[PDB]
Amino acid sequence: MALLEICCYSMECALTAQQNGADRVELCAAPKEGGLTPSLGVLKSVRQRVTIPVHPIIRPRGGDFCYSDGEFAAILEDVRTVRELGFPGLVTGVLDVDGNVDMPRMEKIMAAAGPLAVTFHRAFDMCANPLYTLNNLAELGIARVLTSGQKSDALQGLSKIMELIAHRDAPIIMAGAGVRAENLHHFLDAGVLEVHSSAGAWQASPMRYRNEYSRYIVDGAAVAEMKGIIERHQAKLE
Amino acid sequence: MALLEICCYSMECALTAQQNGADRVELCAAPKEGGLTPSLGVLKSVRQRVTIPVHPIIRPRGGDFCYSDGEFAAILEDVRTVRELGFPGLVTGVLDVDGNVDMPRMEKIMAAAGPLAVTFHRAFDMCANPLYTLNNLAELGIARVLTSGQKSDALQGLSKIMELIAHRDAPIIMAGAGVRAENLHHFLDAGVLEVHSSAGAWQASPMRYRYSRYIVDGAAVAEMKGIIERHQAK
Ligand SMILES: [Ca+2]
Repeated sequence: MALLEICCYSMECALTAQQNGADRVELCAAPKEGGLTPSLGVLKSVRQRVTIPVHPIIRPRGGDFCYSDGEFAAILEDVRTVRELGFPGLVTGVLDVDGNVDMPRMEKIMAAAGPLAVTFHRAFDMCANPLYTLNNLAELGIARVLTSGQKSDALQGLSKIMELIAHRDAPIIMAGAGVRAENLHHFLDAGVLEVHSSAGAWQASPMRYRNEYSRYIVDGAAVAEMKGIIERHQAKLE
Repeated sequence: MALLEICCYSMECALTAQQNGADRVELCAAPKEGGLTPSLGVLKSVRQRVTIPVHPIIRPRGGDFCYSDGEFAAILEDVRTVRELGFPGLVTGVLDVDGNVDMPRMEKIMAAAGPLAVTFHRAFDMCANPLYTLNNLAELGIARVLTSGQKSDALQGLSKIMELIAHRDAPIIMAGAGVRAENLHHFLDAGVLEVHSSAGAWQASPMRYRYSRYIVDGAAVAEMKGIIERHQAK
């Protein structure tokens, strides 16, 4: 049975994902930035309203993952905060200017994260030396890695993704980027244990007066369909 | 005595702004989203390192200001958080579908805000009736409003801003959108009490293996404070 993780940009979307079969949620803010740390209000809101596992992303800004000491100070505090709020895991990633995992920094994040299941995000796809990196993530105690096989979308990086899976058992490899109902079977047939999807859609602004404004939300039906595909596939596997 | 407020997307940028003359900082995250609520980590960081007044923006997402019940619940908790952390003010705004200030929900925010000085942001430039909105803001107890005179840039809307300033003594009118060292004197001559500027630029990523970051320009901040100082010192 493959694990279905849905990226949500609001508490309502995470709830919709939960009610539609999602096994886990990656909680983010700012879709146009690729996902940034949610405000404390959103975090607390989700802890009070969402029951399935929620992993908040810890990312102060978009762009690269070579944070300054100031941004890093905030990141450590956010990690401690997410742990204290009771989340079972979190998502983050830090690299040096050459694309190598910043080990000293990641170790400090792991220490602050405590028992939390940490996901090293797509910073992995911007890094050099995939295997060497996986070995080091395993050394840090990273639970899983969100990756597209270092390609524009996970389907293109499918052969690489399979390589990662066959290289080490840990961290768990989670396919992400462009993963949708139409191509889910590719990942399942390849033996991917966890898949990440935005199950995104655009809802028009209800704004009647003006002078973009569409909201990026989770399509509940899309989530259910993907979970359906996952259940049948695991079933077809006898 | 014109007040210079700088929009900063990081603690370090806020510090740079402070070291260069900024009288106040609007703290935001997500420059590409037009500015969203900063995380607790960033907020705590600024409280321990920045001394001039800082007003964090409270905005869960980009786009319109007609938030869902779920988003609004988060907004109230963030107002409560910013207040509890001791910031002297905050920036936010909620509108109904017809371009009117959402009074029932804005009232709940004011209640949660307590003594904090609340700035109604550019949601104001999306309102159908500016003078009536100013009235509504004063009714709410709003301290100041960030506006471009309802134009694409504040200079273009300057004549409108001058009209707003004389209308009433409701919230303070703070000119924003396109304000920079180059055109600052226009707003000062117009009689604007407070001005807002991001005074920044997108910085290239230092990555040597394969990419931008929005940072404040401390020189620009310093130049603007100079213009302000010289203005009422001429
Ligand atoms: Ca390698």
